[PDB]
Amino acid sequence: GSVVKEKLEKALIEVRPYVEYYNELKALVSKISSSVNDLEEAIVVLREEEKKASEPFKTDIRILLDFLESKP
Repeated sequence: GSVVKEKLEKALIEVRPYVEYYNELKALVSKISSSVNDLEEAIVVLREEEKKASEPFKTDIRILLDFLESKP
């Protein structure tokens, strides 16, 4: 796996009380971190995952996604 996976594992825990379908995000992030080489590659992929998703799984993805980007 990539060093991307670690930053993604940190993100999982922090947004965990906010995100519904944490298990689903957990399977998605387990997939993408083995596919993407950069954290920026994980971000843009999750910007598609959001579009492909529907609420509240679209709310799940955006919370972790943004948190990676570190947008205030």
